[PDB]
Amino acid sequence: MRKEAIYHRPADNFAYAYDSETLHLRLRTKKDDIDRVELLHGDPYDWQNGAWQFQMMPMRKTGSDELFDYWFAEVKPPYRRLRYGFVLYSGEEKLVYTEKGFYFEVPTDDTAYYFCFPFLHRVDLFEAPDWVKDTVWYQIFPERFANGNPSISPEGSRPWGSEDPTPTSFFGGDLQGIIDHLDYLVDLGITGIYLTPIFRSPSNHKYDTADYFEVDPHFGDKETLKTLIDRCHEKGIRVMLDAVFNHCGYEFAPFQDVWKNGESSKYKDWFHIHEFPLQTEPRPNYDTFAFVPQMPKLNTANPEVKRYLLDVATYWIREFDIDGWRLDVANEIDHEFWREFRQEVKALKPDVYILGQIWHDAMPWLRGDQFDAVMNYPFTDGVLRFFAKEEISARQFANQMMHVLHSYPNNVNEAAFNLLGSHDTSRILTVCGGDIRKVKLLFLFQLTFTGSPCIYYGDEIGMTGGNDPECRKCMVWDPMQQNKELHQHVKQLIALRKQYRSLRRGEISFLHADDEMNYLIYKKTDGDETVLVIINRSDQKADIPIPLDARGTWLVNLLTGERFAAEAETLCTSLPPYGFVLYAIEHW
Amino acid sequence: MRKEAIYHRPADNFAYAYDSETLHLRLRTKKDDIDRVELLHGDPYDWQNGAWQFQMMPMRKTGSDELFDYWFAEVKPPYRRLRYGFVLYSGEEKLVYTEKGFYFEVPTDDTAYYFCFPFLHRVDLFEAPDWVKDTVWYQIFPERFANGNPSISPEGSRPWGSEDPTPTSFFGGDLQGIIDHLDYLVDLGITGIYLTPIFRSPSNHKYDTADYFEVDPHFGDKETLKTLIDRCHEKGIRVMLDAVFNHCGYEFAPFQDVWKNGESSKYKDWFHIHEFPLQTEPRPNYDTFAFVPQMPKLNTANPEVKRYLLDVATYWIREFDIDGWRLDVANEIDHEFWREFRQEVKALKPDVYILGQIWHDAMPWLRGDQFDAVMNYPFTDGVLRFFAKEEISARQFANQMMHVLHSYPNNVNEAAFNLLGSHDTSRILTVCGGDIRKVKLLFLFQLTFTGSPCIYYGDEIGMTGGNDPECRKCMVWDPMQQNKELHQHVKQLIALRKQYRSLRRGEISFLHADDEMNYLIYKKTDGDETVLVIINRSDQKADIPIPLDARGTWLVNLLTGERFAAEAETLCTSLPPYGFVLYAIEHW
Ligand SMILES: OC[C@H]1O[C@H](O[C@H]2[C@H](O)[C@@H](O)[C@@H](OC[C@H]3O[C@H](O)[C@H](O)[C@@H](O)[C@@H]3O)O[C@@H]2CO)[C@H](O)[C@@H](O)[C@@H]1O
Ligand SMILES: OC[C@H]1O[C@H](O[C@H]2[C@H](O)[C@@H](O)[C@@H](OC[C@H]3O[C@H](O)[C@H](O)[C@@H](O)[C@@H]3O)O[C@@H]2CO)[C@H](O)[C@@H](O)[C@@H]1O
Repeated sequence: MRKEAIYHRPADNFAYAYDSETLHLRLRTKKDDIDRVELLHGDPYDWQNGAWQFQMMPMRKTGSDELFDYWFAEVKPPYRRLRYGFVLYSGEEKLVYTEKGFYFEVPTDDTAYYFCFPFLHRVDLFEAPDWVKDTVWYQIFPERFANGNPSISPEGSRPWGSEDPTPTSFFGGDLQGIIDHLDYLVDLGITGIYLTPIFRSPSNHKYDTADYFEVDPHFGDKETLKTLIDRCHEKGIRVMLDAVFNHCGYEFAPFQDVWKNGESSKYKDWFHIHEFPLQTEPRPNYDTFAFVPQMPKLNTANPEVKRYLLDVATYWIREFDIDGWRLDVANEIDHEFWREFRQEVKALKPDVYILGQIWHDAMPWLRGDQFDAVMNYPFTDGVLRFFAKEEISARQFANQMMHVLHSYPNNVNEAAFNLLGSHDTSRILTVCGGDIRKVKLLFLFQLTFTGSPCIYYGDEIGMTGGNDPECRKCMVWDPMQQNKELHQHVKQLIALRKQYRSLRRGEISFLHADDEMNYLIYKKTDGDETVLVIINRSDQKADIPIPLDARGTWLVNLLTGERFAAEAETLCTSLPPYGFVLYAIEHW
Repeated sequence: MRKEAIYHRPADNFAYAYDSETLHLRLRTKKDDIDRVELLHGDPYDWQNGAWQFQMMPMRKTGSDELFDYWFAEVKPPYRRLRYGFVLYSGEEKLVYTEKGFYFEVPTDDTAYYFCFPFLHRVDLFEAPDWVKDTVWYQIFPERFANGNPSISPEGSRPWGSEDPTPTSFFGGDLQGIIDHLDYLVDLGITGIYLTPIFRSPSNHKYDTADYFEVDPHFGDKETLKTLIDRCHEKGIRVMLDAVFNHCGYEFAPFQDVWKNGESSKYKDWFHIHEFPLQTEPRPNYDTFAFVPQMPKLNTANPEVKRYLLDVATYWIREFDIDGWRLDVANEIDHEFWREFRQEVKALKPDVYILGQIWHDAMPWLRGDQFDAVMNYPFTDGVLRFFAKEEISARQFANQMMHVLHSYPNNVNEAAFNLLGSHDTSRILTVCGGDIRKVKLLFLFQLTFTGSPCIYYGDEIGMTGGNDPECRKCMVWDPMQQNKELHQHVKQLIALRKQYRSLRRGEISFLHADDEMNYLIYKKTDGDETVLVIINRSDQKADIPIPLDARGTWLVNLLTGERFAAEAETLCTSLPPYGFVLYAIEHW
């Protein structure tokens, strides 16, 4: 029992309101250092004789990362007010952790010793559109999906798929192409399309916005967008658009004016300009995305720039009915803006998925007053290092997955954007060194993990390539090229996910196999149903023992449909190289 | 090194923008475990020759508590963007602490391992009024200060000072009384007056409001309030009113109504009612302050309530130019509401001090989007447990002191409302058990601590009594009965506080004393100023040595005036029981 490692603080991941009456509490201890923990809790004003009235509830260890045990307790305070503490036991030896420090005995003559959650407010409750939890995304890079209309393909467009993607090449893909391949997506199981920037911009990626109210001429038109979205909506698909608000393009109307007028520009305060007139040599004299001259940072602090951006935001929702906004480099925009952004957006269309792009611990942006989710990169890094690269062991993977999960609140975790790759990364199959068997595992872990999974175009058919622009080759539409074992694999898994809530929203726990270096075993539970997953992460066959109690326990193979039961001597599966299996557990 | 004890989370007290180009980073470690710490930092996009240009800035240990060491670092990102990690040294052993975990050597092929502080936006910077940081408040209980206008006292009042008050007694205290005695305060040094509730309320404490827009008649009228405030302004004193928004009183018009027309009431949504019709037996079927039927909880999520309390907030400010609101039981009101509260208030009178009564860690209400400051109860707890009750040791008081301070951002601690007692706690003299010496040590530690200190009426003249109602006696105006020793003592200190910047805005640290059981040596510094204080929390004469490097060292007794130099053998200090001394330190 080492106090040095004990920790809890009343906010974010450690203390939060799950729903209106239930609030969850976490505690963190040294790995294996504690046996059991009990939450001390009671209404702040419940008193009898100079004694505070409390109840004791045991906490359950929900996971462990490299060097910490995480404990969980969910209490529905009688009057929505609560004061709590923790009683730690190490082989019957006890300790008392509170806001005022530790003690051998439980203080009861005042409540200032204890941590406090003053009151459960419905309006503060974190809440992300429920649908996203059941959705399964497919990110599209319009320029390279499908050229469904050549008349508007920019001059120079290379023959589709012909050569390798360069920073300045074009192939003529357009929104019409997407409308032209929607069934394909509807067949895969996709239920949401996330598109990358489409508003008019010089480049092929469109991350350097030219006009936030115009559909890039080469992609199509308002008329064309609407039909895309409506066609998607009738097919049961939601549409997410990308919003590059951190900065604009060199060609942004206002920026041009500041450049050709400088100090006297009607828009000098629209940017982060230090010296006049603007320069670029050696480096820019005005803040930019990184050090890119064509991407001058917008000043979201100016009431105008702010009004404008808020207009753009509501415009598209109000005029096209998109179901969400993906906002890149969002972590670089001030919280004050994001606070409004939500207010306005949510005022218009309540269940709009506001996904901010953040490449690090995003807790400050996931409290309920801003984004609904972020890009779960820790998930990405993890899954790849284990399944694809094979650089970390299974205990390590379980460690990092638990580490990222206990880092946020449960409801925030339920709406996490889980992707294995993107337009800014290498192609998952290329990371797998070309091993399809591995990619199969990624999708497997992806599609059984709680949250909102996203699939990068072509990763389901086996596309390959390095990192940007290499990961942006044209979609592959010829069957003789698109690895079908994967298609059916993905398609198959997407089906299971829709079928099993535990997969979509349940809790995850890792069972210790007799080799935490190549075999990974875990299960998903939403309290009602339970699915079990066993993976053989190695290039050899293996006989794996399923660690389950057999009393009234039945397992169902979700891939073959087969069924059977665990006896007074349960069994052990055995998969081939990179093999796997899913079992629905029944407790009769 | 103890990895499990090392900790850092990019937010709240650990990472925060101090100003518009300077941000603070803080790290936690097991006390004495780490030799040195260095902050590894650099701009997220400054790469050259394929290597991330990052620098190594050494960190400073600003204190420790029971179990930890706290390290500090001040950094100005060249482009207001920053990626960082921490490097720890213990002998030859090296650890690199990052968002992605511990490493035994600086990873450099990426910036993702590192903790991140995206951008420095002025709109996200924390800012409490500055005037507050040089103020010294005096808390008054209008009912017990002075019966300036005996024509409006309530029927039944007792001759001023007749006997010990009761929860229902009245001594006809009024606002005129305050005005009449302003000179007494102007003489003491008071530069800020905080008043408890003054709006219409059947009680003698007025915490159960009847009408937020009416000044209790027995206290005075709108007109009388102006003059008190206008007169206060010319004597250079700020005025702060106490607003009770968490709950109303049984006599509050809207509630009375619900109490007549149940579920049909046009106001049933201004409260937290569980079943209709309302009931108080066996217990109230509606949420109240604690379990007090007379105090119905307002539902600040309701749009009408919300708009109402906001108008009340800006009404008095707007028409009476008050200098700040002390918001009662603020931790039980939703965050969203406080966010409007600040928006509204600040747009009206930016320098309005927004103080919230939160009896526990309040990090969540102090991010700059809600409260400017809260009652620093931890302060009071430590201060009394050591100087008054003599329960904890000096070392303990020290840790407790650092523990709190390090749980908040330097700029937040800069505006803390540091009080020793209220109309809710007993009397400081009564807690010292009569010893005027101990109490005298309290004013000392209070008036040498950073923040905004406050003095309970009478404390400065030796008034006594137990916990509510006993602590709310009638202000002793008889010179034959008030304790003039303390008065001057207090008048003496507030003066030094005024002239010694380092005393109100400086950093604090505890010079390890020999008898780490009864002596306390600490100094205050703001970068230039440097005051040192030595206290003999003992009932015996003590010879206490001064731990200071004496190469160009000049001490200045801020009490006698005497000046002297420090020699190789650090000068020792002789002090009587419970004696004390403050020196000004000059390095030449
Ligand atoms: O300017 C050159 C590149 O611009 C565009 O890159 C986009 C990127 O595609 C988009 O996802 C986003 O990325 C945000 C992150 O960028 C880096 O990875 C930082 O480390 C991280 O802190 C950011 O959050 O924004 C950029 C800029 O618009 C083009 O897509 C890319 O092809 C160009 O090479
Ligand atoms: O009739 C009930 C009481 O009402 C008033 O009490 C005030 C109190 O003076 C004011 O500071 C504030 O206190 C809130 C705190 O109350 C307790 O101390 C809890 O331990 C703490 O957690 C709360 O934050 O609000 C109450 C209610 O108005 C009268 O002053 C008091 O005499 C009455 O008993």
